This record gives sequence, structure tokens and C-alpha cells, in this order.
Amino acid sequence: SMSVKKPKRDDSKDLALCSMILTEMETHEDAWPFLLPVNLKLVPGYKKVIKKPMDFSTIREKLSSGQYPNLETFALDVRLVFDNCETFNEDDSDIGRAGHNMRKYFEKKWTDTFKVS
Ligand SMILES: CCCOc1ccn2c(C(C)=O)cc(-c3ccccc3S(C)(=O)=O)c2c1
Repeated sequence: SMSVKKPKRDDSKDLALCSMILTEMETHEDAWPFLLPVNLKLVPGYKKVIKKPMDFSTIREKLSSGQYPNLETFALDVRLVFDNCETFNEDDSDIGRAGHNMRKYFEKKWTDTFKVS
């Protein structure tokens, strides 16, 4: 509260560390569905059904331009990518499998970098 400061984690490395996580995502073999925005012209359903589209390129642009206030906002956009993927794609599809794999991959790097670290 007023004039009573809580201790706070050192956030000075967060930008570099999120950038490094994103680079590892962008170069994973199973990242191919997520590199660009889902093509709204070519993909029926998508626009209407997926209210907040997100992809790795859009995350990268945001990260590079100071549009994430903090590391939690970045993780929310990453998770949004995989939550969209599950909403639109069957688990059994190649895209659907890719998403489950990428999510697992992300959440372990997240824990190892910030939470269990
Ligand atoms: C023309 C039918 C293609 O339908 C889809 C439906 C969904 N997706 C996704 C996701 C994440 O839901 C991703 C793609 C896709 C797949 C291969 C190459 C390019 C794309 S994309 C990101 O340009 O739409 C893609 C393509």
C-alpha cells in the first residue's frame, strides 16, 4: 500500500529472455503453422470464430516495438496462439498436433527460465 513497498523480482533481463524463448519457438520444426497470421482470405471460419488471432510474427513485432508491458503479457499472447489452434483444429490434425507440441515446448522453457529459476 501507500509508502509500503513490496519486494519485487528483478525484471531487467525479461526482454532478452522472452526474445530468446521466441527465437527458439520460431526455429522449432513444428512452428510452421504459427510463423504468420492465419490467412483470413483463404481460411473459412477463422475470422468469425477466432476473435483474437495471434501468431509468432505478430508477437515478434510487438516485442520489438515495446508493446508488452511485462513478461506476463508476452506469455498470454504465446498461449493465445495455442488456444486458438485448439479452438480451430482437430487434435488429430497435423496442425493440431503441432500446437500441442509447441505449447509443451513453450511452457517448459517458461518454467525453466522464470518460475523454476
Ligand atoms: C486453405 C486451407 C488452410 O487452412 C488452414 C487453417 C488453419 N491454419 C493454421 C492455424 C494455426 O490454424 C495455420 C495454417 C497454415 C498452415 C500452413 C501454412 C500456412 C498456414 S497460415 C498461418 O498461412 O494460414 C493454417 C491453414
